[PDB]
Amino acid sequence: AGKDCITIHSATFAWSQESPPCLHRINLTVPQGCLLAVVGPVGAGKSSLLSALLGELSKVEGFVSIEGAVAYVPQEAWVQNTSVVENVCFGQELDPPWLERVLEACALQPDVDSFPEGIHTSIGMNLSGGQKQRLSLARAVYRKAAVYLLDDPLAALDAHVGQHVFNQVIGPGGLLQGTTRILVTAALHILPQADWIIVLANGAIAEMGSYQELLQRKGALVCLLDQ
Repeated sequence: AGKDCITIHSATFAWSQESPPCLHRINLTVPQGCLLAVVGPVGAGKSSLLSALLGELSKVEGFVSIEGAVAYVPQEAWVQNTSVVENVCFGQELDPPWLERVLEACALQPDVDSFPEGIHTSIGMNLSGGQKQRLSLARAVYRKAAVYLLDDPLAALDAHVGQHVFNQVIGPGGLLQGTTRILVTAALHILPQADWIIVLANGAIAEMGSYQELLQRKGALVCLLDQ
């Protein structure tokens, strides 16, 4: 097995110390460099799991350790009023070859070609929801982080663009192939591509295994697939 990257240790989280826990005694370590899929019904706490890893919740009990720099792509993206390149860079030092690669892998090169000033076009110009979401992911990919928390960033994108983005940045061999990716995803076509799958039920872990492990076993993942 691979290096321990993220360790979650007897960890219970809530929105405030006084609020009842929203995440119940998480006990899980994510190996380094793996694509882990977080899945479950709506309200199962998948979103809050990423927020807990960002330190945004009050930890009632337990310990959390993450190895390396952490990038985050929210579910609802939003861009600062700026040129395209300075949204992807976001204070990162500009690398024209690497920036082109990222905008490519995030399926943004047609669109920036379309713009009047290209990558220097201020937004400024109105952007679709898919464009903001891909620009958001590009910003995290550009950071060259070691851990990526992805809160279903490719949900609203249309299938081929969503395929384009997932294949090129998130999946096997993508731009983030050496990184540890925690991917919350309502979409279940990518699950054969993940190394590990985590299933959540009411803020707790119900199942964990590979795709066909959790398929042979007809339980929480298979119940969710037929839903």
